[PDB]
Formats: sequence, C-alpha cells, structure tokens
Amino acid sequence: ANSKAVCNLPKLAGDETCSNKTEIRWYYNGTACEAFIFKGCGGNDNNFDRVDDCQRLC
Repeated sequence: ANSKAVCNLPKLAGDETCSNKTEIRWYYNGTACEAFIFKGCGGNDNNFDRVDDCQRLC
C-alpha cells in the first residue's frame, strides 16, 4: 500500500442523493488542505475530518 499517495486522489464530494448527513471535510490539492462539503457517502481517501490530519499526511 501507500498512504501518501492518497494525497493526489481527485476531490470527490460524494452522492447528493444519499440519506447521510453532510459534513465539512478536508482534501489536499498540492499546495494546501482545502475544506469542502462531503455528502457523507462515497468519496475517496483524500478526505480528512480535521485539517491537522490532512497536514500530517500530505
């Protein structure tokens, strides 16, 4: 595996039609950890629930 590689996965906000609560998450864009509205389902690993977790990995 390779946990650092998750840092270049594309931002994926998830499926709007799910019944999950939406939530702030963070993703790495190559120069910064950027906040986005995660739809609470789907997505990929470039998805952090704290800016600190994004910064400590990417």
